[PDB]
Amino acid sequence: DYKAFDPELWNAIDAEAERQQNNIELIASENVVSKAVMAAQGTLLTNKSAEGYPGKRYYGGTAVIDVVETLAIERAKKLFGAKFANVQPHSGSQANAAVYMSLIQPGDTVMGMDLSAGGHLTHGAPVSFSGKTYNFVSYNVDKESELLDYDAILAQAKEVRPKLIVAGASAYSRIIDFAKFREIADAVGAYLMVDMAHIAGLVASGHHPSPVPYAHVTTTTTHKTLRGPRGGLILTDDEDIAKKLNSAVFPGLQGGPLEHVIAAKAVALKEALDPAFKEYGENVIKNAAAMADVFNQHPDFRVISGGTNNHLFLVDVTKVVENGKVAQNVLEEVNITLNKNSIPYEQLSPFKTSGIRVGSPAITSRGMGEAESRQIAEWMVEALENHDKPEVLERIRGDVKVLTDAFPLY
Amino acid sequence: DYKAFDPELWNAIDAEAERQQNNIELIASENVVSKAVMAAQGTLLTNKSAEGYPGKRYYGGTAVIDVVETLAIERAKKLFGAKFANVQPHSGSQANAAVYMSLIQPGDTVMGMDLSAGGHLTHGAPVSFSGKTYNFVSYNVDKESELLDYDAILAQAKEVRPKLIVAGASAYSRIIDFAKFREIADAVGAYLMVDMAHIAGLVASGHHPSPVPYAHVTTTTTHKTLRGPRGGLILTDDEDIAKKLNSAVFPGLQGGPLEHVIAAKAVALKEALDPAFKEYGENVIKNAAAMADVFNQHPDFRVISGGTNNHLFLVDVTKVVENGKVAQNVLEEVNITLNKNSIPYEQLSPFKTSGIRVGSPAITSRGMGEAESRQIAEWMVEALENHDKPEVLERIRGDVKVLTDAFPLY
Ligand SMILES: *[C@H](N[C@H](C(=O)O)[C@@H](C)O)c1c(COP(=O)(O)O)cnc(C)c1O
Ligand SMILES: *[C@H](N[C@H](C(=O)O)[C@@H](C)O)c1c(COP(=O)(O)O)cnc(C)c1O
Ligand code: NA
Repeated sequence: DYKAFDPELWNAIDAEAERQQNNIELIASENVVSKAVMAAQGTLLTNKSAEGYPGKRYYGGTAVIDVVETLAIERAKKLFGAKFANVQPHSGSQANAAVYMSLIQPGDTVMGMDLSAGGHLTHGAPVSFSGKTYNFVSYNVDKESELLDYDAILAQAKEVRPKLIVAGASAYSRIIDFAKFREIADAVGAYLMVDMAHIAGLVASGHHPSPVPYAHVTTTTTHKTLRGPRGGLILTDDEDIAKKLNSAVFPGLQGGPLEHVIAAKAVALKEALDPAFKEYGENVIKNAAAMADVFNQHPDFRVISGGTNNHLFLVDVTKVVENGKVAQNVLEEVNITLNKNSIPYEQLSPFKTSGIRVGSPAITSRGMGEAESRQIAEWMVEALENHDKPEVLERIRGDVKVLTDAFPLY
Repeated sequence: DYKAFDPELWNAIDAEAERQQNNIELIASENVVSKAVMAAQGTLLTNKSAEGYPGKRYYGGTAVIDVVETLAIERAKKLFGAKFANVQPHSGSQANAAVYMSLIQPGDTVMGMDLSAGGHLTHGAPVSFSGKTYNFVSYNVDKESELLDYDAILAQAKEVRPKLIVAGASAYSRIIDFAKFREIADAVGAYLMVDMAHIAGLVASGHHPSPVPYAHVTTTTTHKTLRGPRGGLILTDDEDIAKKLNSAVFPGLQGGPLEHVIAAKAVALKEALDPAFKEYGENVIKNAAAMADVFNQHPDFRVISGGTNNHLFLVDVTKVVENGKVAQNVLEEVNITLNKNSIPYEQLSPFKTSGIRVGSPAITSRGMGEAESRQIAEWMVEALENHDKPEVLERIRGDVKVLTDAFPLY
């Protein structure tokens, strides 16, 4: 029994297992993976150096590795309807770096969604390799509707003439029109890359239209709504782009891939291919709308864009508490975790923000329904309204514990 | 029961466990990690997004994650004697990229060891981001001795004027003088980076001199001789460099770290801090030298630099078989896996090579000693000498199964 050797590490792991059980997880990026996904990434596949690609490895004794990686590739292709897939990127960020490396050059102009409106760090932040290598120029949402305006974006693309347009977001509640993004790209001879990290599970379940037919390349995390292990994935229908993508991932950016994690990708993709996964996506949408509807109806809260068609939404909380940061800290005291989040045209410090971001996937994976989602959102309103009344927080904490005890994590 | 849901995947994982058991693994980069290491990266730590650093995370619910990551940081600093450690890099390649991003700017001149004498792809290959982003100039070993010639490297550095010198290798058998590399760097006003991936377990065991007091920045994999999970690690004594490295890893190059893998790093680093790790390192050295001695004494084979003072060595096989690829294929027939390898000043195609690379770490971790290591190298000589006699290969394959049955993998 190995755990007696290292009690400080194994006690910390027991403490994190207890924190996840005793926590209402509303961070829109989080999920609860299956025991099968965890077991695959705890295998002796970690021992094998798999530099290269199936049948084209730097080393031998890789014929079983090749079967595992090919299952992950074949499942990604089947699940997303893509002719090519690369399952080696270590993360979403590495996936994105490989696509930029394949399609554009340093100094090339790129349009990505503004970081205040849900663009990722890797879509042009100045502190990211993305903004350091490439000239990123943001598009935003409409100032009043807080929706993407495909006319304003086309007009801006004709001025900017980007080599590449990046679509996809971390904090956008509405359906992104990939057919329109491809039209905008075509009108200026740009590539279109879609980073579907937040929405890949909903793409896989049928609850969000797929970018895969419209983007020259689609990137995603295997984690978030897809409910996989942490890692990246790249999809394309173009055979010449596929060759470039493969070279960019290895030996361009990475070395040996994590074949234990790729086994876990292959596990998670077979789960998403199952009819049960459609049911998962349905509850994800229902649960998110139920929570959004509680803030919509309360007069002291505005849901950004007025609602959600996906797993998440933002709330301006500044009427009820000073900033998103305070909202986060308060809800932490009743064992509800979400994050402070900038809202569109954020006016406060990015360290404070006006917003909270809420998602349904993790509570949905714990088997919660619209009733429990509505209930969680009522608790959130009540904790924020009573942020200075310690014995009200005390009481919500107790009510939360009855709910978590009722929906065991594992 | 989860295995019943996906037999194709779980059959392949069971087959890799049995393949690792029934094969003699001599790939110098491979090892057999502990049950504790595999179990740690199979935990529900994969469900927690930990963007940022301990005490300074993007999201809440990270209090326990911070204890796990801080354990990995403190155990790295203690084991390698460094004032700072970063345990987030997904891989050795991502570690190296963050160091270049910290110390130099695109187009700067870098010296790195020649890919034929053991330099990694990330040490300037033109197919790597390293050779595409930076102006790499390679240094070699001496043609006659096959040893690093620190006077010749000094004279080249004074001509080339690098901003950065990278030392460390994947096919060099002799003790590196890190004090000499830092004297060379200081003589030309360059940074010294040491990638100690191959030798890190021998630096930990006390069998190889540490680069940590001499390199501005030390990179490593947590896998290979250190016997950790697949990932990377960065060390420095310089507080200003540490702040740059941290910002380069995240948000510079990566997003969210793999905290389940970081738990596994913490497990491995505590294993390497144990007095039994010194005995491992001693057996690694003795077992590699017992294999090298078989090839040294045999007239048809030559060991690159005449032997080894670490875990690996290279053998020119071209008097017995056409090329290293042939030698790798023949040994695979008798369930011995190693890799063809370029030898210094390699004349054949890089796809063929003159050489094989042999390491001791995997067989040492299985409990094998010097008598087993010698028997293994006698079987390699016999199989290469008798490559065209199927009845000989059949017999060695049967003798190899008696040896693997006697030293079970787990
Ligand atoms: C995930 N980013 C999440 C989010 O949900 O806000 C937080 C953790 O930043 C993400 C990624 C992540 O790539 P990683 O695996 O390197 O961390 C990439 N792309 C998008 C769109 C995204 O939401
Ligand atoms: C590992 N290179 C080895 C080798 O043994 O030849 C094989 C596995 O390519 C290695 C790395 C690898 O980084 P990774 O985690 O990105 O694959 C980095 N640096 C050195 C010196 C090294 O040997
Ligand atoms: Na190592």
